[PDB]
Amino acid sequence: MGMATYAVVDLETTGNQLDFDDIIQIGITFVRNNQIIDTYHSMIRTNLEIPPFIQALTSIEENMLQQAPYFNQVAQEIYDKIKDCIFVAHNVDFDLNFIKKAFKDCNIQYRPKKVIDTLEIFKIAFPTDKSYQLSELAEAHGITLANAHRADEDAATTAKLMILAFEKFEKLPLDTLKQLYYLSKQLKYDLYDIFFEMVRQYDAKPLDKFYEKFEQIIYRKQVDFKKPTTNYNGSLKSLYRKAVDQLGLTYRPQQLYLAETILDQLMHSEKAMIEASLGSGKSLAYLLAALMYNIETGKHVMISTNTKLLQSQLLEKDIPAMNEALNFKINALLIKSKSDYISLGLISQILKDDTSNYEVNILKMQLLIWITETPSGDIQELNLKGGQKMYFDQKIETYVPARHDVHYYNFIKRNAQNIQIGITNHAHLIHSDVENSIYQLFDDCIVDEAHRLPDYALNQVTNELSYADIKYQLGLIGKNENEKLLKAIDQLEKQRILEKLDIAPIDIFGLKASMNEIHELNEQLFSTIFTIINDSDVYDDDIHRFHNVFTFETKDILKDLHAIIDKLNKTLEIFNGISHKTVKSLRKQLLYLKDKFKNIEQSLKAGHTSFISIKNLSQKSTIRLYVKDYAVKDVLTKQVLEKFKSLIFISGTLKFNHSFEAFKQLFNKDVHFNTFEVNTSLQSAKNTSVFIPSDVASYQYKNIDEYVASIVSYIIEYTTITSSKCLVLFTSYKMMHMVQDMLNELPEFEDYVVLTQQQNQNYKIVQQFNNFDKAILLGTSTFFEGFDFQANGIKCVMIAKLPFMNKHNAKYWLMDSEFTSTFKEYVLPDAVTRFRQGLGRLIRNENDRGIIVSFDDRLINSNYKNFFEQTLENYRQKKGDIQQFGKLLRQIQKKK
DNA sequence: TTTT
Repeated sequence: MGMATYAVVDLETTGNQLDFDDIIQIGITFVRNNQIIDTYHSMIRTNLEIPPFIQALTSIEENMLQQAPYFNQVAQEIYDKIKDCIFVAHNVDFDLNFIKKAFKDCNIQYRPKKVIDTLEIFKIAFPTDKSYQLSELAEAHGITLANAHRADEDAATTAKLMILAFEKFEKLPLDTLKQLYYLSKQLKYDLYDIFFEMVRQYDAKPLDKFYEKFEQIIYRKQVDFKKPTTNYNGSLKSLYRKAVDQLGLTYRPQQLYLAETILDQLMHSEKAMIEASLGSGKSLAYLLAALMYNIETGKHVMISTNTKLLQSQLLEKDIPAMNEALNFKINALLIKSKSDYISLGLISQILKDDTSNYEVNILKMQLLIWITETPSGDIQELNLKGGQKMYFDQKIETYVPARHDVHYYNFIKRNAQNIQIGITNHAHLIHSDVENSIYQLFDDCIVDEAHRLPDYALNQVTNELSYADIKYQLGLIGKNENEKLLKAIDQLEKQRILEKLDIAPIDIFGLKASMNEIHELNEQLFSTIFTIINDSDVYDDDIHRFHNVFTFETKDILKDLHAIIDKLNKTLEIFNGISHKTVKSLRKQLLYLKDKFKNIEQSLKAGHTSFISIKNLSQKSTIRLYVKDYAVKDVLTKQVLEKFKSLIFISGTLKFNHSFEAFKQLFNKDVHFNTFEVNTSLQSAKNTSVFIPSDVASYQYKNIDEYVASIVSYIIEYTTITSSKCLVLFTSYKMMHMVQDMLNELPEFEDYVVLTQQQNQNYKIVQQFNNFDKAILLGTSTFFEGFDFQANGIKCVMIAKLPFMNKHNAKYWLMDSEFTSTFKEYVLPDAVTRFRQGLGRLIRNENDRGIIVSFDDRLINSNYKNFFEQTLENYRQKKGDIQQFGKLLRQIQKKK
């Protein structure tokens, strides 16, 4: 057989409708022996108008197609070249179907014997990649993607990657065989044939990257860490000086003060709470103190972070920059929970047969290539999503490790002494000891943005019962004698009857009827909850994503739970006194469902706080039932305060009144802390200004109309006087939408793109400075923290209403029983921290200046005002009519 | 002494 030729094809069309759209460009790259041997390209002339969206996507104008030929002519020529070449494409259904139609209209029948989809190939070959879009993948692996949206590179770069895959597929022999068998169940795509060919023409050699292989899995032995550190033979003041000298920054004394305070607390066994508003310079101080602890006969130091942008900044930039200055690199690693790391239990996953799940099968193949390249084993390296994510999570939860299975989490424990600088996330920090046992070898930690630590605790303090999870679990068992597990049981009984296996009678009939009954019992449970939702008071969430019911009776819910648990138990009894693997599996799964119900039942019987969530008020299939199984003060103490010898709470906002007693009350044992305040406020306090309008009415949910009208009046005045950016932080989804509607209609906001907050993927923040430097009106609800305001002009932050929480918020519902005065001990402190957070979102560089506008009158006519005007002490305040506001803006703009 |  002559070696196969690959026709890697890409098409540009007038659209995505096969019956109505024409091919306007075709590109083909021919690959043989992992080398590009030839290319074909042709613009194709159509009589259809090219929609402007397609012209913008492909850069193909109509004038370019006037000298191009119609498909008929090229059709005859093209077919000859690809009629004996394996058809390849990225998402091959598109190209293959369009080419098949265009050939058919020319009386040509194209039926490529072998079809290949690169998208499958790239998923398997490149699992760790965050995207499989061609441009991002090509830049991902150093391929010159050049101009995108072209049938040329889309045929060339795909081919180059296809090559890179085939080049990558040169691994241990038996391994290629594993993927061959797996491929048989992937799709009509005959990539199994491709792997088979490689199996025949395979060249054998051994590698040492894998010192050994686990069972029938091969793995890249994890490279351990060393201890590279040179004593600075000096104090950190000198080190800070030496560093800033090479970094070429400024010698900010307050930044150094922070590093010294952190190091002092770390050197001793002292717990402390530091409040720092350093202008984006905390990262260096933190690491400097850690590596200084290191040089000073110090040990491993941990650092949790509320977001991950800071994590990367210090991990992918600051540490490298310090490496050259220090002349050595202190090994640093992103510490995660045990579940995050992968075990070699993949062999169990390999054994399981799931032909139906095209994804689960691809997951097996992806994991095989991944375990050969991953250096950490973090299961999150792969973008686990959809059924793949659901399956893996279930497997990782039901996994019973044994026989000295190698877990990549143990790597962290072995190199813990060498990693004296380790980073984590607040979410991981609060995880259970059984999942965070590495902390036993990490007794010093510095928490950043610890004001958010209570919020994370609230998320990891509840358990849930979702219709989807029960549906998936029930499906795993099966409904008929031809469905998954139930089918396996039928075969076992058939064998006992015919093959005369030495197995006790298996009542498949009873099991099927039993599982059907369990399904109806489940429907009754969610039907009961849905009836409660309709017969009870329902409160929408702020982001208007879900609707929650808090006050309800759990009587009927518990009755339905009891019945389903009992039926599940009876079903399990039928298969008691048994040992066959199939029935042992069925027993494990059934017991798993039984515990998913019995746990929630136990929590409701224990009097735990519970609430109902529903995503769509019409579909009972979106119902979730939450129960509070822990206390958040409890979690914050047992899992953080009592787990570290030297805790150090660092956050810009940590004090209500003028003490930290409010942040400290979130802990149980009254433990002595050290309070420090590095203000670093400097010019900011004066560069900034505050305005409290006196011509705005009292905020009332009764008539939000006049309030939003006043708010849009102020946005008008500001924007007409100074053509700069503006940021409004609302508390009402309704208010945010109401103002944006008005802003869009008003003619004054033409040439002023308004941006709003979306439930997920809030990337509109970038658009603020995306050529919209003089025209932006970002309206948000809960982004008071995590925003950088960079603008070439005056900055304005408008606080529509004080950031309070309603008594019907999940947070309040799960905290009211943990505070004597929730308002004075939780909601009020929270509002102050949230309000001051937005205030800090105005000034970041003292080079430029800005204004803050606050409309809520409570700041001047409420009893708790003192708490809020405490947050504006370093600022200068002015109250008056919009005209006073106009005069103010002009003065600041004309400050020249 | 809170809110759509």
